[PDB]
Amino acid sequence: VNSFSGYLKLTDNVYIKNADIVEEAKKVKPTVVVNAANVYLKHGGGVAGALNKATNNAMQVESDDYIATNGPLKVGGSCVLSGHNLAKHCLHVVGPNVNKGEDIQLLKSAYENFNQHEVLLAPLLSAGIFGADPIHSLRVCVDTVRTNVYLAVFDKNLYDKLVSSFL
Ligand SMILES: OC[C@H]1CN(c2ncnc3[nH]c4cc(F)ccc4c23)CC2(CCC2)O1
Repeated sequence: VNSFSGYLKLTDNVYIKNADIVEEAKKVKPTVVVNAANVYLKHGGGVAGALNKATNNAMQVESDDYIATNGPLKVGGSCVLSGHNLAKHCLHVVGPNVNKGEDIQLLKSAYENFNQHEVLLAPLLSAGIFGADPIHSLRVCVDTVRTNVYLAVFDKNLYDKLVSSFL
């Protein structure tokens, strides 16, 4: 039993809710919140900008030190950093950004990072300003992630389309 509330169950291990991931993280304090990161960990907008703003820019400060030491992530890759006031840990995952021309096949690799964590609160990778079809992202999630994932979808209209079209 865990503390996630109000989710619709899609499969054995995937759950979904119309929610603001920032507010959801603030209330649940999950072990892992996933950020929709880019390779430079520049958290300017979308989910990343919202999560970073909620940390009062501490996420960005930590991220800048990470990049200065380690260099950029790979598209499809991830790193574990602090969850600050939102979670124990933040798993920064880089899905492909269609608006930069990156290969959508890398979306499966991106979701594979979730399998290293037993339970996660996450957004749909490559959705929103990353330009992929969220219906496709949900399908890849369900077909790739085997650990327990709680998906937060900010847009109510999109949430209803994802549920109604789910096979
Ligand atoms: O940029 C659009 C991208 C963002 N995503 C999110 N998902 C879950 N929680 C979210 N909280 C936020 C707070 C923000 F200020 C900005 C974005 C989010 C967000 C999923 C979607 C939005 C509909 C599909 O796309």
